[PDB]
Amino acid sequence: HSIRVDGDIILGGLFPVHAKGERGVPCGELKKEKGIHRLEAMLYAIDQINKDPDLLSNITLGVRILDTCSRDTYALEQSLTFVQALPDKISGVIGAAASSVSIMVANILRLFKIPQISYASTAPELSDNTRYDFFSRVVPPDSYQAQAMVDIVTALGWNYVSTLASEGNYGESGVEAFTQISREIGGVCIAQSQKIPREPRPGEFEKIIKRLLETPNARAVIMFANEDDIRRILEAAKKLNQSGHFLWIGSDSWGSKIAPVYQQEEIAEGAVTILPKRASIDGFDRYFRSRTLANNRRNVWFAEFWEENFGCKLIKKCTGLERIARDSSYEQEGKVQFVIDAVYSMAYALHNMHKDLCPGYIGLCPRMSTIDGKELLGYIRAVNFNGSAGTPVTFNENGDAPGRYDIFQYQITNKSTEYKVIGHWTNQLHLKVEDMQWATHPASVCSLPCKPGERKKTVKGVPCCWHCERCEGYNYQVDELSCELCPLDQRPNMNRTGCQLIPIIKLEWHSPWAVVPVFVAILGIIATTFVIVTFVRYNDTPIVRASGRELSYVLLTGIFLCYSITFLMIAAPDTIICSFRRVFLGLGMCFSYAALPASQLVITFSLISVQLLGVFVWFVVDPPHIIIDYGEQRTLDPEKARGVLKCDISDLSLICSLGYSILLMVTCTVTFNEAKPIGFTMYTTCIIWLAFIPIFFGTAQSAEKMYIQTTTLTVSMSLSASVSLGMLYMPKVYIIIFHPEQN
Amino acid sequence: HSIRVDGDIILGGLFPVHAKGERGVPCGELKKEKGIHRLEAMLYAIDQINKDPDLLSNITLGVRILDTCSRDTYALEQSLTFVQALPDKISGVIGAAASSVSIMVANILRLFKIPQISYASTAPELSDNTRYDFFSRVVPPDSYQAQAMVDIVTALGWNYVSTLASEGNYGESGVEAFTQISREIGGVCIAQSQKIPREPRPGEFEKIIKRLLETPNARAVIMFANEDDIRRILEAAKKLNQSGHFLWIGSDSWGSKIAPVYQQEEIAEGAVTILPKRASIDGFDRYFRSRTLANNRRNVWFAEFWEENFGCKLIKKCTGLERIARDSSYEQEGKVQFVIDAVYSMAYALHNMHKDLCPGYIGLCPRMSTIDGKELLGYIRAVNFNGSAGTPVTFNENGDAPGRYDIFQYQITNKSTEYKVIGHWTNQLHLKVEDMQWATHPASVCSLPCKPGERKKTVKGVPCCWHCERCEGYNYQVDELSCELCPLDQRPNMNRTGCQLIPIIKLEWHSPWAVVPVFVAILGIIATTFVIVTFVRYNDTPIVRASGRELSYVLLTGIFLCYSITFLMIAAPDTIICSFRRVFLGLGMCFSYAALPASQLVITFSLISVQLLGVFVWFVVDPPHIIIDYGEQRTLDPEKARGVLKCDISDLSLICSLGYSILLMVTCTVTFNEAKPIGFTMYTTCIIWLAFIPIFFGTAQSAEKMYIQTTTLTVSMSLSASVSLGMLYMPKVYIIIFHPEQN
Ligand SMILES: CC[C@H](C)c1ccc(NC(=O)CSCc2ccc(Br)cc2)cc1
Ligand SMILES: CC[C@H](C)c1ccc(NC(=O)CSCc2ccc(Br)cc2)cc1
Ligand SMILES: N[C@H](C(=O)O)c1ccc(C(=O)O)c(C(=O)O)c1
Ligand SMILES: N[C@H](C(=O)O)c1ccc(C(=O)O)c(C(=O)O)c1
Repeated sequence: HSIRVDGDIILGGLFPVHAKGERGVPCGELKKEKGIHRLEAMLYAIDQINKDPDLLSNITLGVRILDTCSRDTYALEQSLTFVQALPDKISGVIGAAASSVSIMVANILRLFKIPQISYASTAPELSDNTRYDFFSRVVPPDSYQAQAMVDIVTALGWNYVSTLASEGNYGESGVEAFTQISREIGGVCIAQSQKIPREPRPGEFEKIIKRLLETPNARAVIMFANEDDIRRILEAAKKLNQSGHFLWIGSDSWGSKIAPVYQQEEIAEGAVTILPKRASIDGFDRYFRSRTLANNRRNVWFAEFWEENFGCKLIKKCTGLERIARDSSYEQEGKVQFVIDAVYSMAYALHNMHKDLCPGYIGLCPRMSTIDGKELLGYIRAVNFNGSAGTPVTFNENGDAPGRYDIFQYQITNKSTEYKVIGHWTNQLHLKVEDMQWATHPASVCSLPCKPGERKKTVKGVPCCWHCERCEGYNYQVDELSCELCPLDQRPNMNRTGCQLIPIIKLEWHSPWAVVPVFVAILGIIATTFVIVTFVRYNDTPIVRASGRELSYVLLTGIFLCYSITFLMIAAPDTIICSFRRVFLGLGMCFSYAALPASQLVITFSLISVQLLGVFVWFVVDPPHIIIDYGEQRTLDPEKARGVLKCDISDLSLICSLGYSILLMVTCTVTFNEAKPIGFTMYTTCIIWLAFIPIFFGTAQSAEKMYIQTTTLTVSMSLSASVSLGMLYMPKVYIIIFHPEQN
Repeated sequence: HSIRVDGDIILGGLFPVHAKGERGVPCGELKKEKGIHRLEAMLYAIDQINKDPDLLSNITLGVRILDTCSRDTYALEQSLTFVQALPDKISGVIGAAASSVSIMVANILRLFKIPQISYASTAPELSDNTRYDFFSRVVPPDSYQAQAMVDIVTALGWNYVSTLASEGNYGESGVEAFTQISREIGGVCIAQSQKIPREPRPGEFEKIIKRLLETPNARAVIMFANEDDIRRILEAAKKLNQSGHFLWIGSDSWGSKIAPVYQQEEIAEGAVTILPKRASIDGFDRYFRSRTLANNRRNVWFAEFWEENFGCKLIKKCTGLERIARDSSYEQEGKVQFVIDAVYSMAYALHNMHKDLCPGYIGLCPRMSTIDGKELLGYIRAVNFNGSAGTPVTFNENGDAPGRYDIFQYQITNKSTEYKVIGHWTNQLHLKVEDMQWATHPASVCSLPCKPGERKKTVKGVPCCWHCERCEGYNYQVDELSCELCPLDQRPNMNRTGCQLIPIIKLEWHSPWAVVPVFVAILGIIATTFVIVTFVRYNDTPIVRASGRELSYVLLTGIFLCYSITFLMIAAPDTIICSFRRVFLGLGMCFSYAALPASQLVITFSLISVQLLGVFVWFVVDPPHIIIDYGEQRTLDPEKARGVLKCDISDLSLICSLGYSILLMVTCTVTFNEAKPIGFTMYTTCIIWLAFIPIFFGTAQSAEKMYIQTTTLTVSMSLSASVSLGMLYMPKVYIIIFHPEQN
């Protein structure tokens, strides 16, 4: 149950020939690929070194190879089996495969000063020169793998991921390194971090999947887990109908293995894996294919391998004549090159030490009776040679190896499925995205990029997630972070970012609510013009003399001024046209309702002069201007919020002149003719103005206010002036024009 | 550099006499309390066992005590020093103090079947019977401590905490157990989880404090860290001015130590710590105080302890006459009882094994030449005795001890500061909150309890945090989770949870906008009554006959009906009073504006009958009712949103009768008297109704609509009827009443 080959310098070996026992038993079944192939590779390397005449001339290399059974306690016992004389002496040990096994064996071997070189251990914790003084490895540590994973995650644009870690030293340390690098660099945020137990209860993987489903926006999972755990996680995901939700990124524990995805292709399609660079060795293939029982009795586990390989027992009966790669499928294990490289590194270190310490001698000099551990380690750390794959093998000052990785993606096209190479990582990422075949490019982001107008509220803690909401219609967008109200006296732009020009309305000759007043004003002007023109040629007429030669003219001018008011008050509010128009308002009203030889002079000029200076007083003290009447007319919808242009003569400033003129109109109008017509005129005017209070105040405002008020005022004043002029002169005109003899 | 005392059965020992070296050196300074006291306690226990005649009669117990220097590699070397013959044989080993040291020593000792009993290791990982077969401890594991911490956290009401873990096996495993128990029980949520490095760079602790300050609502920190880390964290917190923000909950690594809080009382006041139950031993105190150099040469580290204790070197020169507890302060280490209990447990196991295997013999029987490890472990697991403090010592089926803890709180009152006992934990919490002195009770909660009306939105993932916001004023509160709009035809209650009764207005005899119509109606009724009463007694009067004996009466009745309309239309909208009132509207209007021997019969009845059947048609086809006119009058503020009561006669349904009556009023009124008065009446009525269109439609609505429309209608109709009646009969009345001879 142990392989011994004699020689002058004896190296050790630890390989996982058997797997962990099911329960209460140390060793279980046989690992054909992981156990037998690697020890056969070590034996082949030793034979090549012994046969080589230019390396370790006349010096033989022996081996003492034992088994670990994938358990650290068994390997601890075997490591104690190594160091017993401290008689043959072990000069070096080819390290174990699992991280825990290597850690415990290195803990033991540091006391007795025995250099150790591993081929499959990647734990970062072994890079500490203050705790593991005599440990080296030909595979890169997991710090480089975590950095590469971060670079891949940030290269595809993802910034929201979850992590899965298998219990132990490997997965937990890898996930911790990834988390620390992510926190230091910044840019990607970790949502959840799970922990697959060593011995899970039934239904554990479904529970893990359901917990991962507590964050639908984290579709990318970083996995540092064993192949059995990967298979069971994929089985649970398939069972829960998530064939397309998750995106997988695996470590070297996934690699290019087929067992975890044997009949679960759809749930694992598009998974990204990372492996150390490696190739196949044809010499090892020929050596292994040349092995038979009659010539490979050096291996003590070879009969069990024969039985478990060809399916017989020596059921079917072994004929002792089968050959590998013919009666069964054959394929190299991926980690043969590393074992051969470790063995050759030890050989080269011994060669250099012999060259320095024992010069010009054939064989082994007496000074070299006992190999010195510390000097041997120093020589190990400074080797430089080309390995079995044509690639250099070198070490750092800590004993690690440079990080050189290849990247694979699982892809399904028609019926052929295979891990396809897409890029590499040699101190810097090189990823060809044009050859990535998912299920265009997917997405794993916490928050979508928002539209233009919002306020971005970064959540406390994680910078990756933001909740963006669109502010009200009364504000604009200052930036992606805040909103502000430009419309203090304006309106916002349609994009809720700018500030639009304010709509405004007016009464510029528009047809609605403005054509009736001018229509009646034209007729009134024509009638008054006809009356006055008829009177002009007949100033000597006896009825004209009875009415007064100039008594009529002033009145006709007054009502003509009233018509001028009723007409040119609808054009536009400005500082040129409607400015100073209210003095004409009052002038026309006072004439038409007051003027009704020198006596005429005084009673026509005195009162109009006093009222003229009065109106002049408040035209000076209260000058006109243009107003923009947004004010309280702030409609909630800006598109429905239109301003208006009006004269600076206020709402109650146009009416002030009327009251004086109203009191002047009441009775100040001064058996004979023309008396009863004046009485009828006064009665008609009184009935006209009785209803004026609701007429002149529509008490509605809204948007009709200017239109309703202007139309009511113009119509009422025009009608009153029309009746006043009419029920006194039209008749006399008819007598003058139609019947000439009645005079 | 090692203590050897001979005997028949030899036990081992591992104690941390020295501390870790600063750099590149295995052992540093001397630990007077942690190293010397515990080994002296073990020696005292061995001497007591040997002197006791009822325990291990005629059998001597020896010891082989070594040093660990607080480093697991040194202890590994010493453990290898134990097992070398596998000649004196080690029957058992008193375990180490640190978790890692015990783990490595137990990994070594499981191979050679040597039972191990520890006194200060609390790591949960050592409770696995499939990995550490020969390990037992007299202190409880950290699972019980984590459960107690969870119970304490949930007992004070806190539900939002942060965790600090020192690098290693102890702190990380404790924090992991706490997190797992928290997740399983549910109710408390972990915000952040930090990691204090073994060798921190300058400024690390300030960075940790600043990271902890990224969550102001998590004021409680669970700490599993070393005393130096505690001191440095407190120093950083004091430097950053957080004297009162954080609340501390520490494990047994804090305990009742004074060094971490030596001159940092204010930053650490109110910290809660947990310790295993223990007491002091007076026998050990007497034994230690009795030691001098002349009689304690068995201890090989005693001279160094003397020098480092009394401050001299044998600077000041040692006189060789000092005594402990007089020339220096003396105090027992807390973990003497556990060491004595472990030694006595091993002794009792050996006693029981001897009693069973070698019966009725004095000394050691030949069958007992070699102690069997597995049977010795089986005997160890089933011991039951009272220890050195009067408390039972027992083991589980895993080798642990029951969880029994005491709880301390650091308190500052005036000048005296001391850890005060507040409660305990023996399979269930017992906490006296009335004696807790903070800085009333503080709080550490993610979200405050919200007021009544909101919608609680539980965040995805953690159930502990909710963001609650108050919905609009148009909705109520269905529950703490959602809002809904009760006011589809109602208003909400003031608490935004219920549904309030809708305010409503009316025109029930209220003084504004309703007293002028009745005031003029009373006068009109009085005038009409006086006129008709005057005519009644004078039906034979010649001017009455000229006016028509019954021609006047129908008209006077018609205008009286108009006054009845103008009056009783302001009372209330119902299905009794304002119902069917519009037939009287039309009846009065048609009389007053149409009736103006058998000829009178036909021209009074025919037209009123046809219009009466007409109005009856739409009173039947369009029956009246009561309306509530919320409709579009939905004011945004419910307090300002009041309804109104109106008659079901629509806005355009009260006017329909008028048009027929208007056309009947136009000219249908049918050299002699009374002709010119009727002409004047017609003219006055025409001028009255000319302005009616804006009068009868105030085009304002708002809230005045009913009032303005009703007042305008009643006033206009009353005034028209008043003028129509007046400008024809008042005169005749004056002739009849005042001047009697004019007839
Ligand atoms: C007699 C009082 C005054 C002159 C008067 C006369 C008639 C009207 N209105 C009409 O005849 C209806 S057409 C013009 C109009 C349309 C809509 C609105 Br609101 C107001 C006036 C307004 C005031
Ligand atoms: C056709 C004219 C009609 C008879 C008339 C005349 C005057 C009034 N109203 C007034 O003189 C003012 S008292 C009623 C009133 C109060 C406030 C508002 Br605002 C409008 C009307 C109403 C109808
Ligand atoms: N990198 C980890 C470690 O160091 O723990 C590792 C080492 C060795 C093997 C192996 O025996 O093939 C595997 C594997 O099963 O893929 C994983
Ligand atoms: N419970 C932890 C552990 O198991 O590691 C522990 C063990 C021993 C000691 C000690 O030497 O006194 C301390 C301490 O420093 O207070 C803490």
